[PDB]
Formats: sequence, structure tokens, C-alpha cells
Amino acid sequence: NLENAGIRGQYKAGWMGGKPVPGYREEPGVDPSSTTPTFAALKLMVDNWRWQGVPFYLRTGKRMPKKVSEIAIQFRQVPLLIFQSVAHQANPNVLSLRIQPNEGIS
Amino acid sequence: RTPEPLILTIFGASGDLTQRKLVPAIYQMKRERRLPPELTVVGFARRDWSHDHFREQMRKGIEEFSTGIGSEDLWNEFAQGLFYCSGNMDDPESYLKLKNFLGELDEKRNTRGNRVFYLAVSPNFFPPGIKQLGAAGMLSDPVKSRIVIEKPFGRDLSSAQSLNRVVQSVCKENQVYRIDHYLGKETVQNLMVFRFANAIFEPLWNRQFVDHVQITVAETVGVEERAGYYESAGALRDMVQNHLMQLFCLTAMDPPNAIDADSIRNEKVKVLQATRLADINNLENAGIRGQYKAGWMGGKPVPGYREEPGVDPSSTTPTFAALKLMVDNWRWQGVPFYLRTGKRMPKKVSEIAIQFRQVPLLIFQSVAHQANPNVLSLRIQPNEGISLRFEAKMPGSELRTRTVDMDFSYGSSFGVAAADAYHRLLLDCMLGDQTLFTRADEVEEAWRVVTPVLSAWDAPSDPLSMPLYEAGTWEPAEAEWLINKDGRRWRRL
Amino acid sequence: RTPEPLILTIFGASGDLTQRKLVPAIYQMKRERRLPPELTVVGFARRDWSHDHFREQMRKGIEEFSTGIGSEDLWNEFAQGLFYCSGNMDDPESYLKLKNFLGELDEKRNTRGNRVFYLAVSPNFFPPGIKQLGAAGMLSDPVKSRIVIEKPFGRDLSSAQSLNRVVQSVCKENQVYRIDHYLGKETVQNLMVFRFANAIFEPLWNRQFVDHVQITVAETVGVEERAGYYESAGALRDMVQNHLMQLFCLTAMDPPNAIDADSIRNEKVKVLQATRLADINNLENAGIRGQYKAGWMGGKPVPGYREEPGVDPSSTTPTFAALKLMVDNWRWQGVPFYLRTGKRMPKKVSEIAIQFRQVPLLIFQSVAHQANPNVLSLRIQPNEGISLRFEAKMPGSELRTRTVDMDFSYGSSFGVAAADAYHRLLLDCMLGDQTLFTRADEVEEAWRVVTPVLSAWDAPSDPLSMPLYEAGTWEPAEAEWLINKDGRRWRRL
Repeated sequence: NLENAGIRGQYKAGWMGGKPVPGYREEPGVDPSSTTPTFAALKLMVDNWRWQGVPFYLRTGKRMPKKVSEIAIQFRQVPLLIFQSVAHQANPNVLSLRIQPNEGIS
Repeated sequence: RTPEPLILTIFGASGDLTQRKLVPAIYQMKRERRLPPELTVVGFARRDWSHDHFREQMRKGIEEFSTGIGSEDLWNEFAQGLFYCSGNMDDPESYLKLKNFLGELDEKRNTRGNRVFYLAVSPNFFPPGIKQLGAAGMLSDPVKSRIVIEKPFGRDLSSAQSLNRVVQSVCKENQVYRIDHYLGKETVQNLMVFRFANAIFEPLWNRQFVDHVQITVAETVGVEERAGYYESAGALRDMVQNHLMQLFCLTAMDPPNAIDADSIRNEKVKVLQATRLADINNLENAGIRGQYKAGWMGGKPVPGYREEPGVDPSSTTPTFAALKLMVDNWRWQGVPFYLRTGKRMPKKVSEIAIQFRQVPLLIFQSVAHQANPNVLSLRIQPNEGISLRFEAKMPGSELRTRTVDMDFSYGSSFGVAAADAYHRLLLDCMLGDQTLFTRADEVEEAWRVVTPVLSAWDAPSDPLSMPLYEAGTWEPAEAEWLINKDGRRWRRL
Repeated sequence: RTPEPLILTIFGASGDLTQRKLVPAIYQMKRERRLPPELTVVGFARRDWSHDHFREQMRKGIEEFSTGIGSEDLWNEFAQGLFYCSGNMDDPESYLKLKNFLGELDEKRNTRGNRVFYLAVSPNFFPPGIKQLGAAGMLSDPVKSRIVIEKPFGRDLSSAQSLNRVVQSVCKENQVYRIDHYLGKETVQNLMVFRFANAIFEPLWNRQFVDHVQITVAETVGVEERAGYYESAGALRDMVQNHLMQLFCLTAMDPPNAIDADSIRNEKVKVLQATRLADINNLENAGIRGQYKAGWMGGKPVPGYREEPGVDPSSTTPTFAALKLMVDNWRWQGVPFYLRTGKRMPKKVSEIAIQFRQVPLLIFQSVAHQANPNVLSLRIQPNEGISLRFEAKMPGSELRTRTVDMDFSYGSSFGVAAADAYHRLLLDCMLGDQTLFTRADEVEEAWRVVTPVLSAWDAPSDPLSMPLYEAGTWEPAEAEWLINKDGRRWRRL
């Protein structure tokens, strides 16, 4: 069932920077009623002795709000929850690298 | 090693089971020249007996329920030291007479002023006896006085708390010995020395590898001439509170920092403080009960529970009791435990099984597309030992894997066997250390853990709704559904 | 799964040991339907043989050095594929004659074209033979021609490099089989399955639980025959590079991702690429020589090394070795690997002993105050199996530990061994699977590892500077000093 490991897409008319932006099937050269995708997403898995059962999610696209590039790693949750605190403690700690403007490690 | 002179003034009044269990045992122990040569025993009952009267009564008992007297003059020498007093369990004059008796009869060897009171009476008599002892000021010096309390210690949370509070006001701790269940020596020590003296077994006890634990005990006799007591009892109040909940604490305990008794008991109390029923809201996911009927154990048919000498025609007393627990500390998070017990099962096994996780990925394909995970299977009785089960290669020309195993038996590869346990417990009480005697916090903890299901089951219901199982089968079907709902299986022993 | 029929050419045949090493094996294979009835063999070399002479000599060989000829009709049905074509080793005309003979045999016998070339010439003739074989272009198609080169693959690093360069320029590195070694299809697969199918033995294999490993291989037979063969080699190109460097690779190898030969060989080379001796500058902490003198064996006198036929009474060829290798990767950093071998030692045995570490802190008391740590004892010699030793409890009223072990022998649950290793080797060569053979990189890396000690010991020195051990003692005391310099002792075995 390929519908569980990938979704295509295409961008139509909208707004980018306060100025109207034409859709994909309007550009000077493209053929109306096309099928070439623009947004792609996947879900890969690794089968070895140290990455068993940890899914990887990939993404890309065009005409998104801003340029970035991230590699976000998310860690598990603590076993005991004595410090229940507030907001359901739904804030697991992550470690994110950056390969775009404002390079750094956070 | 060698204890000190002492006076064993039994407070258990006049009975049959208590004397039959105690007097032959203490006589046998004294015969084996281990206690100090000179000792005294003081008799207390609710009747008038001549010295020769109960002397010959005890002589008849010991001759009937042992191998007789090893010597002839030694019998009279031992009997010189067995006296009987007069009194009751409520009269203040009774304790006054006992005090006079002791203060006059302690002249021989002075007994160094040490005394101990072994108590063996009907459970309802503990509060009056302890209150009378406390008001009378029998024991004041906390160096030579001890008090022993026998089973049962209670029946529910409130009674246990009340008894603990009452006994706390009279004297401090380090003097009460809540003897009842006996998980004898040469088992607890064996488990410690096997677990905390190797460097290849300790790093394999985490949520990382261990996936599943389960503990089982099983009997064969069922119900016997003790119907008078068992008529007001249950599996929950007979085994799950006294034996299984100590085996579980011993299995899941943290490594202690010293070999002293205080550290071990402290660790046991700490671990038995994060255990809870799996599904407290709905008892149908964490509890099943039963009652055996229409048996065929052995070569002859055996009658059912509701139809035998001494019964309640419409009763609901259980005899099988599963359970589920789930510790949630920093080390055993998300790992379930199962407890099972019952009566009238074929074999009398009592084991502990640990099932490890599967390998992260299967390079090698086994037979029938399935593999048997590794298992450590510490056995308790009979033939105590340790077993392991790993995987090897079938001698064929293809990558086909079977399961082999290795064994180890204590009896054959070490000595022959051991001795009785009651004498060991009495000697340990004599010496003055408390390694296996429970403290007064874990009793309350166990009662708190098992209270919800106890209250739910105690409410009377339809007598026709009790699940039943024929004597010979392992379990009723509901327990099978409980275990199978997740994807595991009872170990067919 | 019987391989397809084909024709064999045996270069340098009709010599010595070729009959007893090939004819009985192929005869037994054919009798056991291992090959189709379309199998033929062809002789070679220069002496003027005869087809009837070939039949008579083969009959004599099978009668004398095998079970027998079985049924006469069986030999009649066999005797159609044994021809001969005399020719010089370095004669291109004889090579063209061989090609014409092969073509005629293909046309008549209808062998379908596929071929395997077997080489059994003296080891000082590989370059000319390979070059002249490649001159005529007998090896063009990929599955049509496989060439097997017998022991040994050179002596020093330079000779091996030259041979590799010569081989690389004639045929693709997919048909050359270097045979070599003797580890069959039992031990290798058994060890790999045991390591990579359990969920307990894997996490305890890195550098934070293991302390050191030892690998022992011992024999009791003397130099026996082949004095000329031994005098030119010594026990460093005979048993310490062929055999003893396979146990190391199999023991210290990272897990693979498949089963075919590619992944296994790649992992083996990757492991072998990051090893080195201990003290390269000073060769006194990383090597000891030896030589066996006169002694007692089996209650009978046995002469020393310098009394056999053909050995001059001044030779310095070793018959004992001892190294100390060390790995330098992310997993085995700082754990020595003591190796061993020898001759005339008693109790022929092989072993792989792994010794774990001690516990962080000790709270218990040892009987001998030694506290022997746990050991795994993988065995390869007869009585194969796995044995592990841990601690238990001394019966009595005291806390002491005593070392006891489990056991599991392959000879009880199994014992039906496979055929001769040579038969399986030949079958695998026919069908095609390079799992059990060696690539070029492995050979070059082993030679690079052993180069310094070999060069140092090859240089001439004082005739009486060889440390000496009599026949029967385990080793000269120098090896004992090498192992005791750090504290860990040689395994008593």
C-alpha cells in the first residue's frame, strides 16, 4: 500500500510576500493539466543492529514560507514521571542541527 | 554460633498442634547437642496439671512423633527443667502469679536475667495478651527479652494497622519476631550469592533485555483436616500475601551496599513501594479466581470442593488466584509480572521464568519461521538448580536452528541435602539476629497492594457464577484468555 | 543440488600423494551420487604413461589406501573417463595439443563445455604455469574455468605480492581458488550461528566486560616425515599463518548484514586491517621461540629434534611460538590476544577461552581468597561444546562461594559428523561458493602482521641460543615469564 509511505502534491495560486503569485499551471512554458510533482515526502526505515525500529521522515518542496534546513533528533521520554508539573509534560527534549542561514547547534 | 541461657515460657496455653510442632522439635534440637546444656521451659495453660501429668503427656507425644529418646537418663535430666504454672489469659492475678513464679524459679544459674515468650494461641487473643504484658511491665530491658507472634498477623489493612499500633506502644522494635511464612535458609542466601557475585548476570536485568517474568506455585493435597481453619480463608489470604509477595520482592530487589540484615530489609521495603495492579479500574483485566470440583487425581476419582466432609453448601471460597503487577521505578519500567497459584494440580512445581527479548534482526531463518527466545529458569522445588536455553545449529547442510539447554543441580554436585527449617528458625530466633523476619512496614505495604481486588472479591454474589476447573487441569479458561490477550503463554511445566 | 557434469585436468599428476589424496575421494563421491555419471578425469606430466597403466595404478591406489573397489561392475561403469595427453610444462605446442584433446572430448563425451582446472604441481612452478595457461587464453568465459592453487601461497610478503600481480593479469578475480586451511563447514557455521542468534551473548562482547582472550592449538605427533619440508618452513609458515589466524578473525569480527561470501569476507578483512603486535621496537615482549629436545612420551623414550633423519645437528628452526597481538578499533581497544601453538606437547586440544572482569565491589568472602572470575570456553577439538563457570554457595551456616560450571557437549545431542573435509571442499569448489576460501587482501594482511618477528627470527645467530623444552613439558619458561609479566596466567587446560 504505497499510500502509507509517500505523498505527492502541486502548488497553485496563492500569496507569498503580499503580492499575488500565479499558480504552477500558468507559468510561461508549462503544459496545462500536467502531473509532475513538486512536494514529496517519504518514510524510510533502517534494518541493522543499532537503528531497528526508528523511522526517518523526509521532506522537501517549493514555494514554502521561508528557506531552512534542519536535522531534528527527538529523544524518548523519562520512565518515571514524578515531576508531572503542568501542560501534560508533553515537551520531550530534542537536539537540532542547522545547515542554513544562522548556522549552529541548539 | 552458640546461644545463651534462656527461659522459653510458652504463652500458648494448652493445645495440640502448637505443642506437637514445638516440643518434639526443641527436644530433637537439644538432643543434637547444639543448644547450651542447661535450659529451662515454663508451661502455661488454662487448667491444673501435675508435673508428672504433663511430663508424661509430653513424653508420650515425643515418643509417638519422633524416633524416641536417644538415652534413658537424659530424658529425666532434660525433664528436670520443665515446670507448669497456673493462671489464665485475662486475670491480672495470673500475670502476678507468673511474675512470682519466674522471680522465684530463676535462682538456678540466675538465667542471666534473660527471658523469651513464645506465643501460640487463637488469633483473637493477641490484643488482650499484649495489653496485659505491657501494663504488667514484664519486659523493660531491651537486651534480653523477646516476643514471638505467630500466624496470622491479620486479615485486612485496618486490623493490621491497629495491631501494629497497639504492639508499638508496649515495646520498641528489635524485639518482635513476626514469624509466619517460612522461606527457609539455603534459598534466600543462595539467590543472593548467585545474583550479586557475578559480572555476567547483573548487567542483563533491565527493561533493555528482560521482557516478561512469571512466578508459579502449585500444591496437590488441596484441603485437609484443617477445614476448620480453611473455611474462613482464601488463596489471596493464604499464599499471595505470605509467599509469592516475598518471592517477588526477592526477584525485583535492588543490589544492597552491605551484607547486614537492615540493608536487605530496607531494600525490600523500598522496592515494594511502586507495585500496583495493572488495570485498577476494571478488575477483569488483572484478576481471575476459581474453585476445583469433580477430581480424578491419581488412579481414583476425587470428590469436588463443595461435596466433601465439612463444607458450605452455597460457598464462594476461592482456590485459584492469578494476578498481574507492574513495577514502575527507574529500572523495571514497562515490564509485567504474573503470579499464579492454586490447589489440586498434578505437579507441585514452584519456579521463576525470565524471557529475554528477540534479536533486533533475523539474519538466520529458523524452522517454521519462528524462534524460541532465551529463558532463565531458576527452580525452587524440587531439585533446586539453574537452567539456560539458547540456540544452536542443526547438523544438517542448511541454516536450520534448534534449541538446546544446559542444567545445574545443587544436590548432586554439592553434598547430599540439607536439614529441617523449623529448627533453623528457632535457632536464629535464639541467637538474636533478624535476617528473614519481616519488619513492620512491608506487612502494611503488601496489604495496601492487594486490598482492591480483595475488597472486590469479598462482596457476595451468585454461587453459580464461580468459575470451576476439574482437579487435574492446570487452570480455568479465563486465566488462559488473560495471558493470551497480549501474545504470551503460560509455561507448561 | 548435485553439480553439473564437467571434465577435470590434473596438472603435475602421476606423482606422489596425488593418487591417495584425489582418487579415493572422487571415487567415494561418485559412489555416493555426489556427481552425475558424466564425470571424467585426465592426467598430465612428462613420464610415458599408459591408459592400462593408469587403470592398474588407480586400482592399486584405491585397493591399498582406501576402502576398496567395491563391486567390479561399479568399476567397469566408472572406467570410461580417464585419459592422458603427455606434454611438457612449458611447451605451448603441448598446450595446443591439450586444447585439441579437450575439444575432442567435449564433442564426443558431450560435457557441455564447463570446466574446472586443478593444479597440483610443485610450489616452485606457479608463475610459469599460470603465465603459459594465460598465453593460450583458456580462461575467457566467466562460469567456464576455475583454477585451484595448492599450498603454499608463497613464503614472504614480496613473493606473495609478485604471485598476486601475476595472477591478476591473466584472469578475473572470480575463478581463482586458493584452497588452503582445513576448517570445515561445521565449526565456522556453528560458531557464527551461536554468536549471531542469541540476545544475551552479544552485549557482553565489547571491551568493557571482557579482559583478555587466549587461543591454543596443540599437537603430539613429532616431526614425523617431510623433514626436508619442515626444515625450509618451520612452525611459523605452517600453523601460525594458515590456521591460527582464522580463529582470531572469527572471534573478533563485527556482525555482518547477510550470509553470502561478500559480507563475511569484507568484515574479516576490515577486522584484520586494524591489528598490530605489542612491542615492535623491542621484540622481547611480543615473541618467544623454542625447540623440543629428548624426553618422555607415553612411557617410552623419544629423541630430540636434532636426531631425526635429514636434519643437520645445527639447525635453528622453531617448533613453538607465542605472540601477543592487539586490536585498535572502536570496540576492542586495550584487550590483549595471547596466541599459542607447538609440537610434542601432550593432550592434543584446541580452545578459545574468554575471561570476563571482576565485579565493581566485593561484599562476600572467598574460600581460597582467590575469587576466580567467570570464563567462556568455546571448544573446537573432540568433545565440542560450550562450558561456562560461575559462583555458588557452600552448604552450611556460613557465606562462602565456590566455583562450579555448566556444560553442553555436541556429542550427546548430536555426533553424526559430516563427510571428510576434503569431500565438502571439492563439492563447494564444483558448485561455487567462496565463503570458505581466502581473498588476496586477507593473505597480504596476515603476512604484513607477521613480517617483523619472522624477519627477526630468520637472521642467523648463535647455535645454542635457542630456548629448549623437553618433549612433554608444556612450554619453555620464557613463555611463562611473558604471560606472568602482567599477572594473567596461562590456561591450565
